[PDB]
Amino acid sequence: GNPLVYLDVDANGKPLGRVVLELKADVVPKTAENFRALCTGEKGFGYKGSTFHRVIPSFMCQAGDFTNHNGTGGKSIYGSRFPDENFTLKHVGPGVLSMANAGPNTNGSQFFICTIKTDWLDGKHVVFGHVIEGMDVVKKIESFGSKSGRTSKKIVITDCGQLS
Ligand SMILES: CCN1Cc2cc(CNC(=O)c3cnc4[n+](c3C)NC(=O)C4)ccc2NCCC1=O
Repeated sequence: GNPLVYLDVDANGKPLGRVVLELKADVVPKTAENFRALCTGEKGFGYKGSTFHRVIPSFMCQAGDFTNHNGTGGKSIYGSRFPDENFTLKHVGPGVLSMANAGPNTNGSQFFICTIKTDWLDGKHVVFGHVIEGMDVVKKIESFGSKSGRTSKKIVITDCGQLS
């Protein structure tokens, strides 16, 4: 079955709760496996302790830069970047989990959770999962963003891992 993973998120040092994500390994196994392993930390690096550094209300919440914490960094379990696996899953609505990138074939570790349908990203960002539980937490994160993406609270993934 497809992995279930979790992110436990704080804002300004107080817990918001847990976001549970299904990773669609049946569609995008390489992309799912990268995210899964970055949640468990089993390769010796990953999302634990990193931040949602770019959050835009009515768009998305972006995280995963565990090296530079600002959108310039992150790395995959395979190397610094890996190819776009496919574009089969679409940005259909709130709760979609998708890879951030800097152009074609530049997936690393940065990712975003959509808070609206973002159809213009179809064919450009690899969708690889969705929120199973914790959209309330996502809406809290979203509420601490701004048009510029700068967050108004420090949003930290304090813990993360694999549920199944
Ligand atoms: C740098 C190369 N590089 C890291 C890398 C960079 C981006 C691109 N960065 C962004 O898209 C991004 C991030 N954060 C913010 N913005 C943007 C546009 N705008 C904001 O206001 C905040 C996306 C993925 C990776 N990982 C793959 C590994 C890799 O080769």
